[PDB]
Amino acid sequence: MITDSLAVVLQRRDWENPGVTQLNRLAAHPPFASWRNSEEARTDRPSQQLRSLNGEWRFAWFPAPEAVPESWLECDLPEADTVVVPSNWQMHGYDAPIYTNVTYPITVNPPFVPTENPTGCYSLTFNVDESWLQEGQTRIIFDGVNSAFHLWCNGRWVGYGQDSRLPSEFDLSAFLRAGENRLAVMVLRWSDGSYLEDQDMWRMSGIFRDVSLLHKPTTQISDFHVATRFNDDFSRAVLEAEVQMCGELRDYLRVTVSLWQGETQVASGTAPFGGEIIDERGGYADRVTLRLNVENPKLWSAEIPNLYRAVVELHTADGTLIEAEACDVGFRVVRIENGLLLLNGKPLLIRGVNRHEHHPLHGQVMDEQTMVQDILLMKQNNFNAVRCSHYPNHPLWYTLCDRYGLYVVDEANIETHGMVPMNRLTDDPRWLPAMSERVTRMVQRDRNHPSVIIWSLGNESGHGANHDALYRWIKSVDPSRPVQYEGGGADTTATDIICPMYARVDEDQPFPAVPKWSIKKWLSLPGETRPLILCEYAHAMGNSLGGFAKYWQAFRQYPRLQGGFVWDWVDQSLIKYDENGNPWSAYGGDFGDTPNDRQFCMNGLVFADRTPHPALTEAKHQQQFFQFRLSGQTIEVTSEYLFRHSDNELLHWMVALDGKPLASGEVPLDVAPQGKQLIELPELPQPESAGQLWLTVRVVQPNATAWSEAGHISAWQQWRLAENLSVTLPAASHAIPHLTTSEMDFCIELGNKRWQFNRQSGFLSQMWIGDKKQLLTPLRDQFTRAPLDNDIGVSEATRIDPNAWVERWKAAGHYQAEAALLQCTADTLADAVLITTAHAWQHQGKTLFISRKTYRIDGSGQMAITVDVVVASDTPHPARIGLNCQLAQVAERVNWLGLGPQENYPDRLTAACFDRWDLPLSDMYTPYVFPSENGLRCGTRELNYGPHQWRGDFQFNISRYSQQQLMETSHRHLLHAEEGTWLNIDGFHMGIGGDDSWSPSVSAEFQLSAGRYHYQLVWCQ
Amino acid sequence: DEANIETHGMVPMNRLTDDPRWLPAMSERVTRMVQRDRNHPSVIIWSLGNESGHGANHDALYRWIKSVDPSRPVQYEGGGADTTATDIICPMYARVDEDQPFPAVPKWSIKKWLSLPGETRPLILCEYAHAMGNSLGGFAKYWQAFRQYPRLQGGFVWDWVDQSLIKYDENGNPWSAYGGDFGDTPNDRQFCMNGLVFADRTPH
Amino acid sequence: MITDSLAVVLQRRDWENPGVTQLNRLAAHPPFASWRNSEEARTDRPSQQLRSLNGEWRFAWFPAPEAVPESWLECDLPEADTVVVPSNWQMHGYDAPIYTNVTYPITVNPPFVPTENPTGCYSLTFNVDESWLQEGQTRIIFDGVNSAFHLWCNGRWVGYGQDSRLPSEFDLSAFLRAGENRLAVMVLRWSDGSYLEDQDMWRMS
Ligand SMILES: OC[C@H]1O[C@@H](SCCc2ccccc2)[C@H](O)[C@@H](O)[C@H]1O
Ligand SMILES: OC[C@H]1O[C@@H](SCCc2ccccc2)[C@H](O)[C@@H](O)[C@H]1O
Ligand SMILES: [Mg+2]
Ligand SMILES: [Mg+2]
Ligand SMILES: [Mg+2]
Ligand SMILES: [Mg+2]
Ligand code: NA
Ligand code: NA
Ligand code: NA
Ligand code: NA
Repeated sequence: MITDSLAVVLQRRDWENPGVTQLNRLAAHPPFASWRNSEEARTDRPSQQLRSLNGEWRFAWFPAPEAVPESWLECDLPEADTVVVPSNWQMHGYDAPIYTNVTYPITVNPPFVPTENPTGCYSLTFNVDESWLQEGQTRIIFDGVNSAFHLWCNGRWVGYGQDSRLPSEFDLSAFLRAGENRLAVMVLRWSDGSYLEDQDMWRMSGIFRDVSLLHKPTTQISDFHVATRFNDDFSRAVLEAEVQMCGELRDYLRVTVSLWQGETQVASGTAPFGGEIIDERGGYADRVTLRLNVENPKLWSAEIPNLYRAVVELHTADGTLIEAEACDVGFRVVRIENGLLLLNGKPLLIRGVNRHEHHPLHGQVMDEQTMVQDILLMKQNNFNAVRCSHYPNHPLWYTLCDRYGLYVVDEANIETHGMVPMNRLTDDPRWLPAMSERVTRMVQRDRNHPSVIIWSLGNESGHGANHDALYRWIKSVDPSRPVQYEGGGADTTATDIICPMYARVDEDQPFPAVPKWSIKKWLSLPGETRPLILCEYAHAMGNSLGGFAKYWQAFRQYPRLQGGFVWDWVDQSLIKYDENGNPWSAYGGDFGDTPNDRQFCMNGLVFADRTPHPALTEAKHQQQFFQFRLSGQTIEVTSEYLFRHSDNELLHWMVALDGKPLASGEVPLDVAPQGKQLIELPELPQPESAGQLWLTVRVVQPNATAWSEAGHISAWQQWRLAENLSVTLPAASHAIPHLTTSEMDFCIELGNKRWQFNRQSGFLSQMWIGDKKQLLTPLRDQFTRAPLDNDIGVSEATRIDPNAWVERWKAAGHYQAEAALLQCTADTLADAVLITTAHAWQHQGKTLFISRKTYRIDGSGQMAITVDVVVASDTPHPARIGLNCQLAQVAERVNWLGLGPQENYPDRLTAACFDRWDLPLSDMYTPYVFPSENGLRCGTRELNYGPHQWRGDFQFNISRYSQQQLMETSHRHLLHAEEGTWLNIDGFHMGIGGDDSWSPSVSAEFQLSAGRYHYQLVWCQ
Repeated sequence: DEANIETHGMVPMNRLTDDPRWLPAMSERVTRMVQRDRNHPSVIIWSLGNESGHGANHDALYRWIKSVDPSRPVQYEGGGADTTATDIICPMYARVDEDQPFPAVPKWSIKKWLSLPGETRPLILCEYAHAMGNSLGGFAKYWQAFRQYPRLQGGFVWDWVDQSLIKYDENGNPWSAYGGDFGDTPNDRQFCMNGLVFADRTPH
Repeated sequence: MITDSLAVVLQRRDWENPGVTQLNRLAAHPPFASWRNSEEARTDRPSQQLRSLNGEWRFAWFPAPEAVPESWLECDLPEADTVVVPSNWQMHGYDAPIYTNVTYPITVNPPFVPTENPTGCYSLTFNVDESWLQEGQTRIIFDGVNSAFHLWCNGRWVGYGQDSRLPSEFDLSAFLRAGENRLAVMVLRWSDGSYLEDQDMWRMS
């Protein structure tokens, strides 16, 4: 067999030819199991005709396709290892995974790939029983192979495939023999299809989804479509089922479509083959259309995922079953009328998130347990929609979104971000066959899923004529779903929905030829009528989602702003091992990949092991389905559910005075969809004790659901009630602190306590309790923070981005400005000691900051610090204005009265509640993989740590890591706990931003721009 | 200018053109025509082909042409001459006053067709007045209607020249042959000769 | 050259695969003449860089692609006649032209064509001056070939084409040698493209 050899098969070079995307590959279709029993098809029991080939395969790695020896087609190589399939081979140490965002990981010369094309040679030896070979068709299904592959069965060449994210099927019935069979798969890392697969993710390769064998009869169901059509009030539905057969037509062949609600049968129909006349030549003799009438169907939504079970039986006229197929059916209609995306007649508000298929140990191989873990965490955090970014997912994902209830945007595997210009391939008709396959085979696979409500043409591919053609193709074959597409400025003719990426709420971004308007402006542009759903917004890179409440204020206010998809769900960090076998989270660059985009792979709301970032609580609160308004004693509760009554909800309210509770109660919620309920509170307590009174309400789900435990909190809100200002005089103690002045220091002693102020630096250098020194570093002003990912942007040491906040802070010298003592005085009062200092921060003769402090140690041992800071108006605005010190104490728990429990920032504090919080010190540090400023708690009135107590109204963070160490360390596993405890206490702190992470995104009301700042602290014990 | 797509023989007529596995083959035939001929001023209308039913591949290729070349209308007859893949209602052999109510692809009369509810496009007959032999009776009825109605903008007579071939009998005398005269079987006999002129371009 | 042989090129059977409509064919474009003088381009005088290959070619008819001998790729067959190109071979008495309106002239089984697929083997021997080979690109333009064809230049496989009514262009600059060149074109009567070419006319090739 010369034509089966590697020298002949590889000479054509099908992976460098966009005109050849497949050879001998079967047609795309919904997932089949080929049940030969209709009751087994109804109850979804596993079919004996669908056989999984997952498990241990033989694997050999090669640097090029030409390096594979000819003997591999007949027998296993001696150097072949045994790997588990599905896997990526970069996760088993054969070459390195590459992380790159925009730049292609190969030389851009389409359609050519490098000759150094890493090649994975898979082989499997397996037995086929002889009953499969006597009759029928046996196909092999590769659910996903990255990137391209040739297939051999028993040394004979079967076919070729591309499009890594959709299933490739090949007929093997002329290739298999009885008994022992060998199956050789040669997987290439790069192909012509890699130019269409430039998604921002780790570039891996291999057989990364399931491999299976399917045995079908000779006359078989080749395709089936379900479509639901409704009347005006959704009380009568028509399930239109279109079944296609292949094989030889017989007049005794029948098709029965039965519809089941659990165990009871709702509708049924039967028909012989032969469609209606559609043109001059007749109709389809090999197709049927069955129309089933359903009276009062239970409608599918993400709130209530009502599913039916449709069973399609191919059988003869006397009644013997040939084949059964089945799919879950949800009755739902998605349409855009009058500029609004409607589901079942109601306007959606998309609480969405982008989700890559990522596992930190297995790369891009997804199992069911991680998918179920993601869906539960999404619904417990008030998400109702997922965008498949940016490729079709594993087929089980759509089934689980049908079952639990999530809207799905299904997206074609087309991204050519790296091209210059971005539409170089998508405006070329020579690439229209390759692009069409990626769209048409997605729609043919996934059109029956009720959770898929929107088709997407891909991501970031410019706007070419191939998008307009593929837009119109989908609208022809599937009118039941809108089509969206972002590229070319988000409002082209190839989209039903304006879908911008990272457009801001109020700020325009006038880029040439693709401007990102503000989303409020974008709706009102002349001639613009479509709804706006952000396909990516609120870039969650590290310590981010500042200003997330501004989006959700705008989403609720404007009807045609129907929400969006947060970028993104999970960090794409991988696991490496250092030297002791200790795992650590790796990002781009850590595998020797070059060039790479470093930490832009980690943008998740959860870590790669699915533990939450603190920004997930902010997303949960802003996306909550109950809105609250307080007016006196009355709470109105507005439901934002569209379809369900609040039948698993009770409102729990509490009133507390500076953290200690005074009154509480529980009210059951009975609120209609989009309705209101007035909750009259009782006569709330009116304590004459000083302090702010706080009302907190919570919506608790008493019963467990499919996706939540009992007692799940789904919504909350807090308000300030009446305040009593403290007019009580301090207790006049009779002791007096004693001031001692040397030429080195001022020394103030009172009882066992002692304070020392260095007269050359001007700072409080040491404090004593008895004979224990309390400080390791003096109490100094701090105007900087360890920069966030939003502060850094796309700036690195080679390419400075001069607009980024960290580059403006470095160029202004904020990180290296030195304090210069201007004056220092110490005075004894009638009841206190008064220390007054003044410092200037200068960089190259330019005074950046001036801080004037006042230390007042009274007879009670309290030290009242008042700080007045002047900031030069021409320097960039400082990241913080506050104090830091390194305490000598390492206590185990941190106690504070303020906003919490989780870390919060001035533009990310709406989810935090004011209460008395008590956490261990390890919970006060957020372990971001790229270390930065973290752990801040805002709105704090009291902080307790060890013997110390601080009072005022301040922001703090408290950790074992200095801001200097967090700035200079690239990974969190390289952080070492310092001696003692670093405390930062800020009067004022800049917002964190997070509209995007590559331009300055901190809005002007969260910048420290006032020029003069004042704050007060009381240090005591 | 008309793309080289006709699948008249298929049952049903859109069996290939509603199949996305044939969309790469159909797109090449359309996109390479437009890339060759878009600079000619005499080309005023693109045509997606002839007699291929109406599938989703026509709608995609319609929208492709409107994107790359907005300067020319696109017409397409298949699927009943008034589908979403045509800018112009272009029926084949629709009569002036008589309806032909075929199931799912009716040929209305051209006066009725313009006035159907929601219909706004112009009507240009892509084939009319079939000139097979001694024919073109009632040709004046079309041209009375073309001049009377503004949205009836004429049409294309089928067709210009007879497709007869030359054979030689026994003395070397040439004679005009039609379908069947070469041993071809099955064939459609004299339906190849529909011209207004003979094959040597002398007039009927 | 095993991969240039007829046993390897024809084993793929590109004419029964609607996913393969061309191999190594250049992009479509408006008609070019490549004038090296702008006044000659303005007055539409004939370009010396556009060379017609019309004229007398060698032709051999075969009932099937499998019946073509391997020696045809290197030298002319002894039974080869001399035909004028452009022509249809049914007008020269090699098989019959078929007239059919609606019914396909083959069995309707897409994308498969009959194994009795009449095959016309064209060949041309021609001289290229060395100035074309020193610099630049030399392409061959087939303005129309009914129905599908494989192309060889000097025994090396160049490419494949379908769509009988539009031009097929192939880069030959890595295939031509100085002096005498041979160009072998194997034209098939039926292909997968014939299912898209069911116009009411004489079916020729
Ligand atoms: O999937 C869409 C993507 O868009 C790009 S914008 C390009 C800005 C950029 C370029 C190069 C390196 C880093 C950022 C974002 O960086 C990604 O995080 C993701 O949102
Ligand atoms: O190019 C479009 C063609 O349409 C067909 S209709 C089909 C009627 C028919 C069928 C079979 C044999 C004869 C006539 C005409 O016969 C042709 O002359 C030409 O107008
Ligand atoms: Mg290819
Ligand atoms: Mg991208
Ligand atoms: Mg082909
Ligand atoms: Mg016809
Ligand atoms: Na809204
Ligand atoms: Na990213
Ligand atoms: Na008129
Ligand atoms: Na005719």
